Amino acid sequence: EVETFAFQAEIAQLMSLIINTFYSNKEIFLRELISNSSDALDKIRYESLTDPSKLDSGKELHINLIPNKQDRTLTIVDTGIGMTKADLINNLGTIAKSGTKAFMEALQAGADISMIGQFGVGFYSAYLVAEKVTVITKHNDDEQYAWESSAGGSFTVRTDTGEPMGRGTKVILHLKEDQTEYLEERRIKEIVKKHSQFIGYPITLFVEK
Ligand SMILES: Cc1noc(-c2ccccc2)c1CO
Repeated sequence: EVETFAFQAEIAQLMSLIINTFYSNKEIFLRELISNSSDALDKIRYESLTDPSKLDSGKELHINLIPNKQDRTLTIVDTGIGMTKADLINNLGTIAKSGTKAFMEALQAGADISMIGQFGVGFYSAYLVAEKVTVITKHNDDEQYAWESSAGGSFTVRTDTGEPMGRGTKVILHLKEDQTEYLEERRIKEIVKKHSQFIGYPITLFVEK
């Protein structure tokens, strides 16, 4: 059973701007998602300092980068706090609405897309390189859910029946046909070494066989 929701008008405009604006420095998407993963690991680690049982779903705190040339997907996995159903449908957008509005005003005030993280909506930079994004997420207080959007103004949410994650978030980028350089090992290493050198968790790049 799948539920289809419309994006809030502000987020829907930001997504259509990110897809249709010809911006060359597309590599910043990886920094934004790695930074989001780092935040999510901070929250579960902090919660566990007063409640060690919060880690029963998984003690490891890491970020995995998994390119797949055959599927043309780049997957960013983290074992962070994860996201609830309410997060995917309401709470993340409600927190963002002000940053999304402010980000559009800044884009006319001399700012470029690369400052998207300063407004808390960096996740949507995924659509610089991806035609479709799938998010698998698992929060200690909720079930495993699958979020998906190809932009176009709507997204879907469903209960995920696949491989249980335990805890964390998996972002699956279905890359555009002209953005396959981000499936290359030496390219990913360059972006990590240039944009995410100071992340307080291990970032493991999975090499394809
Ligand atoms: C802000 C914001 N608004 O929505 C999200 C989000 C992230 C993952 C899946 C679905 C929505 C964010 C995170 O930056």
